[PDB]
Amino acid sequence: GMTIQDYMLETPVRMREIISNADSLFNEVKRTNLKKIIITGSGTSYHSGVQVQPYLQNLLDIDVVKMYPFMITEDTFKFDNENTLVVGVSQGGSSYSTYNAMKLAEDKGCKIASMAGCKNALIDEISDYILTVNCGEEKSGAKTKGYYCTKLNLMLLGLQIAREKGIISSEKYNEEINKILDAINRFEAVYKLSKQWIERNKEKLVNSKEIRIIGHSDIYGDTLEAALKLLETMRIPVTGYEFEEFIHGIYNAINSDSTIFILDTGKEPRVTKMIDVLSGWTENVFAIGRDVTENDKNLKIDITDNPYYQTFNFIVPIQLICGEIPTLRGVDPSVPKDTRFHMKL
Amino acid sequence: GMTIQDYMLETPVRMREIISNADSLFNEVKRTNLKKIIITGSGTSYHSGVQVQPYLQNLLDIDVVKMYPFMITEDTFKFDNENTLVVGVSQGGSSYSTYNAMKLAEDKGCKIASMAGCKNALIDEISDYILTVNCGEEKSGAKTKGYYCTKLNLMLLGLQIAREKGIISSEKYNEEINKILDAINRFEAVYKLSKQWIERNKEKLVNSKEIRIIGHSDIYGDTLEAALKLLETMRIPVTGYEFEEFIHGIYNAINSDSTIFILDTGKEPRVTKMIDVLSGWTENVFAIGRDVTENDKNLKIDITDNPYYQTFNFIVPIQLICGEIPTLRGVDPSVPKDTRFHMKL
Amino acid sequence: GMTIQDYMLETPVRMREIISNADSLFNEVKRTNLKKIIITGSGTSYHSGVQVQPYLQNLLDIDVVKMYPFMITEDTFKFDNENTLVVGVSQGGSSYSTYNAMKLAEDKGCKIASMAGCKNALIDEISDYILTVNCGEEKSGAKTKGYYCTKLNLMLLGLQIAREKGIISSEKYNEEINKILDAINRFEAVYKLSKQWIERNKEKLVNSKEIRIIGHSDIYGDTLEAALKLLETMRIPVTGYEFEEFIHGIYNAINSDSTIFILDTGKEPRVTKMIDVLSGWTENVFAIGRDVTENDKNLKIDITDNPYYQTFNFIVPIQLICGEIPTLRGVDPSVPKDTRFHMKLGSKKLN
Amino acid sequence: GMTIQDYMLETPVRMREIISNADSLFNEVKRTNLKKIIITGSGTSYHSGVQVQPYLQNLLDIDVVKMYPFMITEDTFKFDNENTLVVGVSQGGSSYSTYNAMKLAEDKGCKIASMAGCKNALIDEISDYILTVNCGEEKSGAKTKGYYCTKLNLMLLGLQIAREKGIISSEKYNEEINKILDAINRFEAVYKLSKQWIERNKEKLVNSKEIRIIGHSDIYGDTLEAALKLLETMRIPVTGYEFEEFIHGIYNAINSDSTIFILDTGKEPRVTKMIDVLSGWTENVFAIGRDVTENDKNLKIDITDNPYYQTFNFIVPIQLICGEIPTLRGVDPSVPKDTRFHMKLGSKKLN
Repeated sequence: GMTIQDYMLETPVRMREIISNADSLFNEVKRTNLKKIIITGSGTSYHSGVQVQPYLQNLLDIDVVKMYPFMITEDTFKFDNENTLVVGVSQGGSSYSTYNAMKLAEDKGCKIASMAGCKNALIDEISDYILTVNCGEEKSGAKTKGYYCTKLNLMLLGLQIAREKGIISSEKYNEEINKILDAINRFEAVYKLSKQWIERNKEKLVNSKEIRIIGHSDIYGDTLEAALKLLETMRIPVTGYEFEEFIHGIYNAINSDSTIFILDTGKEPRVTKMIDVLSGWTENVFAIGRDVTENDKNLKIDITDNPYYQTFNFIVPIQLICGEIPTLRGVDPSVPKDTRFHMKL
Repeated sequence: GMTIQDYMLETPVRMREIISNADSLFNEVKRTNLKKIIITGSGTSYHSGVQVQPYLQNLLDIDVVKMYPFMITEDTFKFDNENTLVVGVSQGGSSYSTYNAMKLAEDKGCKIASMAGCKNALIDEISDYILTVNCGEEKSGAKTKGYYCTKLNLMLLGLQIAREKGIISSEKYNEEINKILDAINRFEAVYKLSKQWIERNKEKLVNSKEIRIIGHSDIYGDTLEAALKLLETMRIPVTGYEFEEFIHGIYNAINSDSTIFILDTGKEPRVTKMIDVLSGWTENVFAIGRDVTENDKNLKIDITDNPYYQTFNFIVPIQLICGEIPTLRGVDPSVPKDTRFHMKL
Repeated sequence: GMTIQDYMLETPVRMREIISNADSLFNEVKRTNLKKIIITGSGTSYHSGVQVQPYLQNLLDIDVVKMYPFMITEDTFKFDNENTLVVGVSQGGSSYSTYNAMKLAEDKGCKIASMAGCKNALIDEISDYILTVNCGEEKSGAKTKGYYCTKLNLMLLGLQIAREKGIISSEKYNEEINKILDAINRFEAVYKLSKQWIERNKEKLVNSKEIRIIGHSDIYGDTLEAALKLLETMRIPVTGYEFEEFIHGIYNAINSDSTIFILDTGKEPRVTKMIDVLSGWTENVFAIGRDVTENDKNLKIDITDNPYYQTFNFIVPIQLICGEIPTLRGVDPSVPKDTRFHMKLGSKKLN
Repeated sequence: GMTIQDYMLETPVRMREIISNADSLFNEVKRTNLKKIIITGSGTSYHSGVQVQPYLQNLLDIDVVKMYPFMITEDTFKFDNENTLVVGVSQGGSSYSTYNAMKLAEDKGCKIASMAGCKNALIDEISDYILTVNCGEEKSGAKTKGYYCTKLNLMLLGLQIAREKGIISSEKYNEEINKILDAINRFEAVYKLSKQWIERNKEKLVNSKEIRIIGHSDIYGDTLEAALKLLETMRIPVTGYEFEEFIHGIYNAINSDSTIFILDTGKEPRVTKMIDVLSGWTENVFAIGRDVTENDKNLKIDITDNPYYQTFNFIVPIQLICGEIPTLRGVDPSVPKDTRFHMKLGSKKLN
């Protein structure tokens, strides 16, 4: 069967085709009168909204919010709703959580868009703008390709609107696309170095008992996604945290059996002190970034320095762990623990 | 020294005095011209905003949002900011994360309020409205009292504004205060039943290896807080989840060593099926609520049925676990792992 | 069968209830016109007045004085006493001494208030304001809970008057309630440390022959109360003294069989020298406080710096001694020596 | 020293590169005026045309035909051929047969395009459009990568023309690229399952005496290519047949020493009966497809239902046999029998 690795390796070409299809895909939605955007989805789809919302709030002149579908209630839609676009994100396209939140928004007068990873998605039937993430089929439970492609599609929605409404010129739009292409171009080199790093640290990774990931606020969504994917495939406790929030009590639970991944974006001068203190408690601290100290446990990757587009390179190493290490712990990472779990609920 | 239990047991009288002081405390802030409220704080303070924001969005006619301090950037303050009230929440009153977010809001023209648990808090120096949570000193790392008192203070801010602006009449304000008092009045009975339940399940609780808490969206903030406090005191992996989000992949990591607390608010008809499926994988599933099946592992507590004010009773059992069980696992739950951790960072 | 320890442990719950009921209980009395307050009662009731009078004198704008009932006479009321409130304090509510003093006060035109620990108290009969101390029943001859709840009740009276009359703002009232709550919340922690200290010093305490307690003026009433409760339960000579007064001759009677408890509030720089001099005469010196030296005999407890609210914690250790040590000396400390002593003497004439 | 397997495994990366470079590569040719397309080449190049011609005929509005170079003559161009594009296909880029056919076409006024697997190909010399198949060098006599990348290149030509001329929308172009990408992404998974199937059937495969492949018409070009590559590497008789044509007399030559590979696309309801009849004559029947019966001899691979894009997966197993089994039969399958065969015969006259 197709593997997580297969899907990661085709991600660059899918992203380039998505960029090429953007003028056609967003030609209608860019022309709407918008005063607010709400991005909503469950699990990995929620993470794409968490990750890209800061970029969009920086780019656009309207409020851009992300919300779990459970947070969407009638109280979310008290004000003007005619100029609110609700973007429902679901790669499989049939999550009832997301469908239900979109249906409530529709009943309240909102404009509705869908971002599913297939044509004829369930969520498309209640959508005004079918903004398909054209990443192709991904028949693995641990989606990787789809995550990257969905974040990209959300950014292109922003750029397309920004250019149409005059926020950015045609040239600035092109400059940003070029920066995105620069990030995509680094994917395979990051993948290769990650594979080598995983091999060097194979024994400790295979013995992982519980994992925590510490990231910068600029990659908070990716930090949550890395955690969820490790949880689903390693099948042990895994949680993602922003650096400052980790300082607020999480250190209390660290012991010699703890594994910690530090996603170092270079914006936090206390990272070295954190690595030291944690290394005093566990031997399983691994740092990932452009300027980490080179030693066996660390992965030095030349990630684009743009704080937004680094999202297209940073968690590749963690996603490769999900594809490689579970197979050494008696698990096929693309098949869930219980295929009938959803049917049972 | 003072214990978590000591602080929980005085929570009712502190809440009643807070209610009594509200007309005086909120007399100035209720008179401001407000178009938006942002509640921000770290860790437990963030959880009070997560928990109460739905109540406030239901009550008021303006947008009410909660945000981690790391999410607050210059892009948060693009629009009109003169009518935006930023409420910085910090029980100790000196968290730099929260102070920094408030300072950025102040520099951008926002109205600033503080909700600290002491007079002369660091955050009060940059505040226009010092809205002290008058809960008294709490010299434990695992705050309980302060959490309840802060959520209460946030609700009273809402009621005080609502009444002044004509959203609710004087009588409706009184009706809501009465409902809050009804919730406070149930605290000791919930505490007593919780203590008995903990004693009955002592062996399994003491042997906890990793815990997950599953809650309803109406108690999502409390679900996160229960998780953080167990983490800090039990010193093992602990994560809180909303029910629907748990269905999106978290079940994959459940095994025979997993402990699961289900906070059953009675609004989810699939809870019984969830308990069954999980019970098939682990013997450590404990359900808490008004109508749970009575058996040794479950705690049936007559929580107020109001979906907002249930916040004053629901997690008492979990907070009592934090006070009692760590002492059987070689830990003083009021003292952190490393008293010098913050000084080291 | 409730013990002294049971009643001590109940005290924080009752105190919090009293605080929550204060707006109701004091709603009428706070509205009266007052130019003087006299607090009067016998024994432990007297001590509650001794202890809280300073707080009240500091808080209010009218003279607040405390007096033994035998001191109350027609000469106490020579000029206009229409604005004088006599607060009679009696936990059982039927002390004739106290009843008689109140009765004379009202004859001279004073307003009368009662603070009994039961409903339908004899003293309520002649009272304009029934300011019941709602601490519940206390079937112990050695009252503890009732002492704390009566001191609290007196403080609340002050606070309620102060707010009504404008001496303090509503927020200042709230702040003071919260400080009192901060003292009440330390009670259990102090009790636990007290129990460990007693166990560590068990032998010397069981062997007690005669005791003296030396306190700071801020806790003079509590010093007198601690001494009376030890006397009643240990059944040996026990006397309490303020620090300065002890210097005025009491040292002459100290010998190697003397036991001394020093309640060190941290405001007296001569305490170290006092301890050193006395420790040269007796091995039975026990210091209690926030910053006491490391010695098995000393009890380090972290009590508020507030000179008034420390009253809710300081003597907990001594009351615990009253509950625990007499049981090792052939006494049930909750039962007096002679249950018919008052009957044998007879009562004084009820006016 | 790159093997057939190395070149097969490189194929998805090269195909994705070609797809991303399509807008650049086909930008000029898509703009020409075309009324007919003739695709011509020898051997594997011929097969690429046989395989993709149906797709192209379905996609475009002009006749698309494929022809062996020997079939191209002056009679091929009797009327106005200004709008006829001859696409010469040659991976090495120097087949005289192909070069000569292109040369005559242009003499009659046709537009000329080349599809060589190297830069500066002999055939590029007379080409108006150098539509290089950018698959990289393939130093194997048994080409695999180049076959897949040439078929893709031909499909892209079609898609690029179709979009430019308005037959398909921009989104429809994008959708078709994504379907092709969906086939390309299954290549590795199919390779892995193929390798296991070969290992399981190793003995029968090593003992192969003569082989016939039976395919559906949708994969007729791939059936012919599979047969030629087995012939070149296994060095025994090998012939490929469409299903219906096999029924027209080929069954007469089947005996117990015959090996038969059935490429089952799921569109032929008689396949089960075919397998049953043939399995009665030989134990060497191997069926390959999405819904094949459970037998060690069968290879179940989940290939798209799309009759055109399945071409990127179906013959992977057969090419893998070409790389692996000849090594167990004394042959390096990447080196021909006689490296100087073409030299010994000589070339035909280059026009």
